[PDB]
Amino acid sequence: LTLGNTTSSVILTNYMDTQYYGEIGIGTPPQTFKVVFDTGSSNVWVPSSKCSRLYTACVYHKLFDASDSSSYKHNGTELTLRYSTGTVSGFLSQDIITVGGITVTQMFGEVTEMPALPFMLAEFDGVVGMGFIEQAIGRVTPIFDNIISQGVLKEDVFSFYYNRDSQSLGGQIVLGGSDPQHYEGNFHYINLIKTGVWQIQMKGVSVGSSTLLCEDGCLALVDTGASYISGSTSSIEKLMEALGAKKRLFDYVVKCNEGPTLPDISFHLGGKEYTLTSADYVFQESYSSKKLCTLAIHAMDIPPPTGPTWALGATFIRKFYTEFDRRNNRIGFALAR
Ligand SMILES: Cc1ccc(S(=O)(=O)N[C@H]2CNC[C@@H](C(=O)NCC(c3ccccc3)c3ccccc3)C2)cc1
Ligand SMILES: *[C@@H]1O[C@H](CO)[C@@H](O)[C@H](O)[C@H]1NC(C)=O
Repeated sequence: LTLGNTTSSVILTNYMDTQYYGEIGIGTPPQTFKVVFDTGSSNVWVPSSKCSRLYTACVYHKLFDASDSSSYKHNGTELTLRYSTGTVSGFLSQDIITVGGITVTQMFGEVTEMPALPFMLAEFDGVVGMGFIEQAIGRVTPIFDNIISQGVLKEDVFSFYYNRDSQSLGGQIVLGGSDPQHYEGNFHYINLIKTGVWQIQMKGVSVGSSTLLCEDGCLALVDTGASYISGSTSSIEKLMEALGAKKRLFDYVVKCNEGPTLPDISFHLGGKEYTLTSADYVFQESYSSKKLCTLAIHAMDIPPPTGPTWALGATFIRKFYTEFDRRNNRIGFALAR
């Protein structure tokens, strides 16, 4: 490993507190795409010009055209990428990628099959996987590994800041460090259970004062790509019963008026209790006894080897500025500013 003295930041756009995306440029001249920087995955992908316009999602997103890039290198290896909400398929291509002033030769997937659900709901075009090569489909080197190889970065770390929805900054990713302007106090690190996944041990989940869940220990995937905090269908049923929340098809709700009275939810990670108040987990659109308010906590049965696991997504990261440490295989949390 080579360490330089550079840090690079990417400004993120906050869409509705659920999608946080920045810009990247692919090719010569650059074709720009809005992308989600996802710690839960390791592949880079954008929609392809080769995507049939019978996929409505491709009609609604920016497409990569290799015929317009002078730096494009053909590959063609097929690939399928599975996510929680849906799936995408295409083929591999290589070209130059610009990410916050860093220029890297990157192998990425050109998506030719992108389902309307969920991709018609996405404000972003593609994805930039911030995970490890162990999770990469087709064993493609992830973009951070390629940026590490350049020996420009001050430290072998990257940081996430996700702001609350407002003409302010939507969020920020720092490559090579952290930004002290966005956190308070000190970072408290949790070592990874194993290299290859941004997953840590969780010692318990408490609703109110009582350690209601994850009593004998459980897993926590720190996922920048997930909008919500998620647990198993079982865990979430217990949690929701404790909150007085009723299950809908895609979410759990409470009557808007009962939102500010909901108890604090605590997550025991390392040597600290990471607490969320109802203001941190309820989408408080109104205060009406005649309306229903959604929660930023969802059931999600993540399959093995990764799952069963809880996922600490945007709901968590908004409260806690997150540092992902590749040199020491750990994750640091600090109160976000
Ligand atoms: C069935 C399944 C496969 C994989 C996972 S995982 O937890 O291992 N993978 C997560 C990686 N991070 C993104 C998660 C996700 O699907 N988030 C929804 C989101 C999105 C973000 C990045 C990449 C794909 C999907 C999203 C999609 C469309 C609109 C709004 C948000 C899945 C769980 C369950
Ligand atoms: C695609 O890229 C991988 C990268 O190592 C390489 O092994 C493979 O042979 C490439 N395929 C083609 C057809 O260029």
